[PDB]
Amino acid sequence: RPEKWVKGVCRYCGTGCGVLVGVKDGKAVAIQGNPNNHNAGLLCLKGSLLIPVLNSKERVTQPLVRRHKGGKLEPVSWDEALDLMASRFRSSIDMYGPNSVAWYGSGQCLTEESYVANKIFKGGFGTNNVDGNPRLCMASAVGGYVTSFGKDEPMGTYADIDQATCFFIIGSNTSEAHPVLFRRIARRKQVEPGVKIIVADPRRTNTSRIADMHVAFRPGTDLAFMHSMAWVIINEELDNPRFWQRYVNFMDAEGKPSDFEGYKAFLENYRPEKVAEICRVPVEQIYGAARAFAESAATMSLWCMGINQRVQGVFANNLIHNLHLITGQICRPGATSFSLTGQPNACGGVRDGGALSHLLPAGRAIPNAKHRAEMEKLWGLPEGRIAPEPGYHTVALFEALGRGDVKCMIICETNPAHTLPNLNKVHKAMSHPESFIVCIEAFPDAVTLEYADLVLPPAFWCERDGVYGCGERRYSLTEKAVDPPGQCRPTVNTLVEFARRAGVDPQLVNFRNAEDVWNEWRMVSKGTTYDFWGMTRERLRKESGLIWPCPSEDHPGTSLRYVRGQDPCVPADHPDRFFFYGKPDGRAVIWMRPAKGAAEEPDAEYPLYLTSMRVIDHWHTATMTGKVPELQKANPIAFVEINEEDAARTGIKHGDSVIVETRRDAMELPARVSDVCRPGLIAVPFFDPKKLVNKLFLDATDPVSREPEYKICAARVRKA
Ligand SMILES: Nc1nc2c(c(=O)[nH]1)N[C@H]1C(S)=C(S)[C@@H](COP(=O)(O)OP(=O)(O)OC[C@H]3O[C@@H](n4cnc5c(=O)[nH]c(N)nc54)[C@H](O)[C@@H]3O)O[C@H]1N2
Ligand SMILES: Nc1nc2c(c(=O)[nH]1)N[C@H]1C(S)=C(S)[C@@H](COP(=O)(O)OP(=O)(O)OC[C@H]3O[C@@H](n4cnc5c(=O)[nH]c(N)nc54)[C@H](O)[C@@H]3O)O[C@H]1N2
Ligand code: SF4
Ligand SMILES: [Mo]
Repeated sequence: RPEKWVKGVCRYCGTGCGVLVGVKDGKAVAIQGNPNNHNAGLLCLKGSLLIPVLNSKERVTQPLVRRHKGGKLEPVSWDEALDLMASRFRSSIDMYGPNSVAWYGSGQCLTEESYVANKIFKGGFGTNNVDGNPRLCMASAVGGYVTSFGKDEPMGTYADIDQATCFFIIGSNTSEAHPVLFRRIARRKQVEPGVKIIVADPRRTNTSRIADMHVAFRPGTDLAFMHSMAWVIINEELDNPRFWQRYVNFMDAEGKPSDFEGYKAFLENYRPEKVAEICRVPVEQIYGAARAFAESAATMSLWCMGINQRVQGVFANNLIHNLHLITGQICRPGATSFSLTGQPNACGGVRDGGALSHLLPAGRAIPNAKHRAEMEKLWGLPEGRIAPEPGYHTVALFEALGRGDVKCMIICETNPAHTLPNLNKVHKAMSHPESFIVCIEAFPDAVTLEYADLVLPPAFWCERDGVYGCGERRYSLTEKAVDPPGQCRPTVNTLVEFARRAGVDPQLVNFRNAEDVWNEWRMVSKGTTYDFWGMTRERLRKESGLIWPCPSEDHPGTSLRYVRGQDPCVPADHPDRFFFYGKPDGRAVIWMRPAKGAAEEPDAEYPLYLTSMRVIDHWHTATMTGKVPELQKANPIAFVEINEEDAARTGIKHGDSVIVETRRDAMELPARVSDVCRPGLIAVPFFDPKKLVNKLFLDATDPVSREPEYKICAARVRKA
């Protein structure tokens, strides 16, 4: 049994379960749920089996160098490693200017690592080449929220699940991707059997088995589906005029102001009978979906990659918001429009802290001259040091690296050789013989390390302290539970030593530890609509998370954003009960987004939709969950899901080896034949480093958020 229990957060999903880590003689021996965090002491199996990961010996414990392109990683000292790193970076800026260097990070870094990296790069080096994996994930949700509400992140919280009466769950396999969360939704329907659940997803997954209605639409036709719901809502007088006349503005197909009648006329392009043919669904599912959504006392939408990993991701996020805006199912307990975040710290670390190429900390933006002044002042910089132009977004970043525009790059806590789309093209880029790539990486089996020129050994997870901000705006702290192995070091300290050594002004990285950097970041937030000044380390050790806005030490935090008398940002004497203060007139915005499709659509030559998905037993590239023997008893290897009736008609039997082929590559997989995939669709997981499916996917990006469309491309299938 454990001697003591150290409070933290699950290293996995954006559910952000609180965790308590039992240790004895400086060794983690047991894990349980934080009874006081939102998850109430529960953890899925992945969480429950984190100790063998934490305890694994197959770990990167010394710095390593690759002397030459295509050589072996050999041991180097931290001292030699650091000097190398700083000299290359500095020399590169010296020769070619700061846009020759870049940071590529992740919503798995602690908020403090991403904050310090973001600062070193944007303020130290003078480049906005800071990006990271949430570009590939949540950037559509950010676009959707900013264009609809004028501020990022949901206005609701997980606690809204306990109070919803209808759940519209689209582009989300909640059961496999947010298991504790899916249980809270399951529990809700079980408490109140009257609750309706609508699961919209081209696949039929476990998630749908608690659903009253499963809408298995044709990939890429969900926009049309959601306009059509709106048509049914307005047509049957189920909308909420008192809400929308006061709190909403309308924008037409061209983004010019419009009105309710324009909305009405625009929708006439999206009648149920027409849209049912397009979506390939019975028409009664549209009426069904729209009525459930609108007649329910409280409606909550939840969505994830099926909506965001899409050239039309921003628009699809807008369409989900339109449903809530036209009904006023929002700013109310149980009624809210709630984007699910995948990673544990995409929200806290990358979106809120602004660690993307076009962003600045705490809701500020690169193009915005006043915002840069705000930051030069806060970071004590000279005037005009923050570059006025966005850096490379992710796909354009690795394209930059391929042309040699970006010469030096740090990849931190991500596996881009495994997880970027269009891998053959990326791999060529990562092989630029004149590039210098530094991987900060814990597990030696990450495929990306095959490209590293230098590899640094980080402290993993609760081998050091730091903050995670999950999908519901909870900031939760993880304390230090064990010493890291070998020569592993907290990345926070690594970054500082890196910046001092590369000539960055040391006023800029004046941090001994994560506590220091958290205190400055509290300051940078103060008086913005993200203010978490009230979240001192003292409170975060005592509490199992606080939810922002949280502007002072006696503030409990905020459940409902935009609501008078619940969100400190809304003036007590604001004339009305709601205030979408992210728009200049306090009104949220319904957008008339034309419904299109995928960037690569099926045709005679490639007749099938290919999609890619999450599996419950493996987390992403499986460098962690793959260390846990019991997590292989279901899914050891990649497979392709094929539809029963597509299989019948083309002679494919279950278990059979087939080639899946797209324009970009071809690859053999055992076929798992069923009704999971609707007809015309095939699906693949991406956990297998021996089957790198991103070789198959195209690269095409939403033009506004620059998210890739991993969810749809055109494939064909053939018996091997
Ligand atoms: N076990 C496990 N859990 C995880 C993760 C993990 O790796 N493993 N990773 C975390 C992260 S970072 C993320 S981003 C989340 C992802 O969580 P999810 O987005 O919930 O999981 P996905 O399987 O990527 O996609 C969800 C569904 O979107 C569907 N979809 C495909 N095409 C379309 C379409 O045209 N429209 C719509 N509406 N839907 C479509 C797919 O069929 C898929 O079933 O999971 C998080 N949690
Ligand atoms: N085809 C397809 N591809 C996708 C998606 C999809 O739906 N389809 N989903 C996308 C989405 S939403 C996401 S979030 C991305 C995720 O893609 P990635 O972030 O590339 O996947 P992970 O396996 O989480 O990589 C995390 C890495 O961090 C390393 N690591 C763990 N702990 C530490 C630490 O303390 N320090 C350091 N330095 N490293 C550490 C792990 O060993 C691992 O190599 O994948 C994207 N890729
Ligand atoms: S649902 Fe996510 S945060 Fe909760 S224990 Fe499971 S993997 Fe971890
Ligand atoms: Mo993600």
